[PDB]
Amino acid sequence: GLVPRGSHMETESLPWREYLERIGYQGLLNNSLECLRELYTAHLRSVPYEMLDSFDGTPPVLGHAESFAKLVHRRRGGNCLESTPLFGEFLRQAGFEVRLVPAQIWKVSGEWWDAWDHLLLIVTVDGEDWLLDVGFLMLTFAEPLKVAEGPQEQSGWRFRVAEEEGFPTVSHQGPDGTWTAVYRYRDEPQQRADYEWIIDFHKSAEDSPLVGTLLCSRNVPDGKLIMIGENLLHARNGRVSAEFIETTSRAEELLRVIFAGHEHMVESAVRTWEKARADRS
Ligand SMILES: CCCCC/C=C/C(=O)SCCNC(C)=O
Repeated sequence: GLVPRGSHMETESLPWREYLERIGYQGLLNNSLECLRELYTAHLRSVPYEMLDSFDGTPPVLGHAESFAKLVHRRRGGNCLESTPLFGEFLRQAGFEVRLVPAQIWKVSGEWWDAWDHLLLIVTVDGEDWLLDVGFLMLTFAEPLKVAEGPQEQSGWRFRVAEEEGFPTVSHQGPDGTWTAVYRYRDEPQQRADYEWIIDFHKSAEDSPLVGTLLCSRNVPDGKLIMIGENLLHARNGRVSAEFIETTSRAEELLRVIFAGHEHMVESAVRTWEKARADRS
């Protein structure tokens, strides 16, 4: 084009009308908390988490205009580098007070991932801070999480923010009653230049989890469907259940739900599921 890439001019004339169409929000906007809640739900329900293009090791491009093109025009899915900053930029231009902050994810094994490679939004409405995450693979909060003390109930799950070992830590209350971390964050506002390093980290990583694997998920009302390789986690109204996917037929049934409304991604996703299952046998 004639408008240089990365310029404030490029990101300022992005057609947000088409973005709200992409995430299925055909209403009026104001800056109330109720509008924030509906935008967040719309994005979570409309955009699946998918890392398909990086199965290669091919990195994402980071521009707002490039995320916008992939997500809005090609109607691809999202993740923490391609969805969350763009959503934060849209909210900024719609008048919300928004801050992008880095996070570190808690492994199922029971430890932190080595890098602080997640991103989160904090939105300030009427002098309260609200957490937002539109780029997370597994189970997190589907309504904005108040940065305040004590359990917060959502869809039969209990979430909380609490200061643990010096960091605000988002946890989830398990079936027993014990709490498990989802991730911790730092209140350190990020720009593109501050989280760029993440691409190099996974490029130069031995065995990055976002390369050579199948990772996708979809919020549904009251839960989420998460596919990790040959496993499916179905979170529904305070319960999670697990199923081992045995046949490509079965994986394709499930990928059609996860990618409902995104039928153009199913073949690629089914190919990736087979190529990933093979490459661990
Ligand atoms: C350059 C190819 C790979 C893309 C780089 C990573 C992107 C992300 O989405 S980083 C969040 C990853 N999640 C955990 C637990 O590490």
